[PDB]
Amino acid sequence: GTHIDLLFHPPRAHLLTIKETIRKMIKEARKVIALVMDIFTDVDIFKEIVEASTRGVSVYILLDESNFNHFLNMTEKQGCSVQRLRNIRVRTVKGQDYLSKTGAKFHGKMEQKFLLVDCQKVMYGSYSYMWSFEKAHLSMVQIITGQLVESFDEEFRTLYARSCVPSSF
Amino acid sequence: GTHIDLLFHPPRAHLLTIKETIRKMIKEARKVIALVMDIFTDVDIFKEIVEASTRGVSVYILLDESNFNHFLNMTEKQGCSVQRLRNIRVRTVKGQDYLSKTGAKFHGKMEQKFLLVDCQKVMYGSYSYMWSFEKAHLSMVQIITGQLVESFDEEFRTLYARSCVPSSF
Ligand SMILES: CCOC(=O)c1cn[nH]c1
Ligand SMILES: CCOC(=O)c1cn[nH]c1
Repeated sequence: GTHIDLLFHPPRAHLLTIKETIRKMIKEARKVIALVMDIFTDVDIFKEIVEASTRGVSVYILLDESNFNHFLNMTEKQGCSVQRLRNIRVRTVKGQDYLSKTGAKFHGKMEQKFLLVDCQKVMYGSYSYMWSFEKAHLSMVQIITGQLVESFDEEFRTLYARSCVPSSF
Repeated sequence: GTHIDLLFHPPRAHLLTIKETIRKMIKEARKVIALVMDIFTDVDIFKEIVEASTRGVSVYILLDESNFNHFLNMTEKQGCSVQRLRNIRVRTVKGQDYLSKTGAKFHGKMEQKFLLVDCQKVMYGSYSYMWSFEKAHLSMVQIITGQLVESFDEEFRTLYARSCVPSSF
């Protein structure tokens, strides 16, 4: 009982771009937005998220730990101290711990990208929220409704349990 | 009429790893394997593909253009001249053309990855065929059967039309 549509960038036969469909999904949020993302520097999508939070929507954002400073650098340039917005919680996720042949311990990355709105609709795919995905790259997403959404909801809760408050904060 | 299962790396509550499930799909192929991948340096998955082609399976591989020589280097260090395997065709795909800040002409990346076998089963997700995805990163894939598979078959044809013979050849 799952329906899935595809969208591409650059766009193919469909009316809206991937970025226009992201904005739509955020503006249609009534209760909760859950986002997992590797790099987030797109100002227009950030402005939609902040506008949702001001109307009372709870916003939970999980960013790859190694790329977090790109997000922070964006929010400060826009004159926003994001840590002051009580309806938004931003936390970081690490990849696996591993040991290099020089013996230093490192961690890798969270390679996972999805937007989950009101525990009811998902956009999943290879599009990251940065300028290079508008101008440079080819990407694709699924728009998902029905039973599969429940599995994205479980996985979000599992990453949220693992996630940490960012060290800058 | 689409069925979907999720798998994770590191693994969760499923018996097989992502890499074991990829090997299974390739071993189960009877007629054709279609792969789109950004970076391909895993020697064990390469060996399964070559074995399939020796069985008479037709193999079509689409690789991101910028990363192609990492693939070719791996096949050469394995003692294989991949150019001579008639049942495999390897071609490259480029992202969009664009102008940088300084006015230089560059192209972006194909950010797409999926495995399509016998026009009937797809593995789609964030796992790339390289060492870092086994040891360092968190990733996820979907295993897809039913009507949505037709949409992946159409997109593979469209990307195969766009694709080029690699410049390195
Ligand atoms: C972190 C609190 O939020 C959740 O766990 C969530 C949000 N939507 N579905 C699950
Ligand atoms: C001739 C290139 O191969 C395809 O178009 C294909 C393979 N499986 N589905 C479509």
